[PDB]
Amino acid sequence: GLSDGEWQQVLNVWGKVEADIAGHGQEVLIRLFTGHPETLEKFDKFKHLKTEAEMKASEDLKKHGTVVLTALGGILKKKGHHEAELKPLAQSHATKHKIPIKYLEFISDAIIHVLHSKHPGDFGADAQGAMTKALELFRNDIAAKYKELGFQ
Ligand code: HEM
Repeated sequence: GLSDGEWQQVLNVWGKVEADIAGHGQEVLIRLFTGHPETLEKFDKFKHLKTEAEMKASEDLKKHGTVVLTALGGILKKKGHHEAELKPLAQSHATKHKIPIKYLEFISDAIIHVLHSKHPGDFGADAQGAMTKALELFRNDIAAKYKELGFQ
């Protein structure tokens, strides 16, 4: 649950992402894969990437970063009223991709890391607080759907 002022902060931060969605999406995925290499194994189309240089050179990885962040942005713009948008993603991630909730924690922290890395000094303490709460709400509503499905 976020206040109006917190949502305003989230959507202000998101304007930074929308100015370069592919570059942000690329770096989020690279941070996830390099920090948590077990996550790479869930992607049949990226498991061939052995080095970060290959990850950086991959145009398909940048494309997928755009898909991921476009979906997240659509959810965030709903300010918590995201049941219709979140349900298919919870279902596909539990039943088809088999993504444990832990990996959604990993990517949430990776988003925070990338924002500080690309906007040092321009991602303030209030903005970090509000973005963190928004990603927690996203993860928590996914977790509720995971429990319904019995997925661990
Ligand atoms: C911010 C969180 C995330 C968002 C919004 C997101 C969004 C999406 C979207 C929109 C798709 C394509 C449609 C679909 O299959 O439902 C996708 C595919 C996928 N997601 Fe996620 N995702 C997230 C986190 C993750 C994480 C943490 C993992 C794994 C560590 C992951 C693994 C996958 C895989 C395996 C695919 C299929 C890729 C394919 O072969 O083309 N997702 N995701």
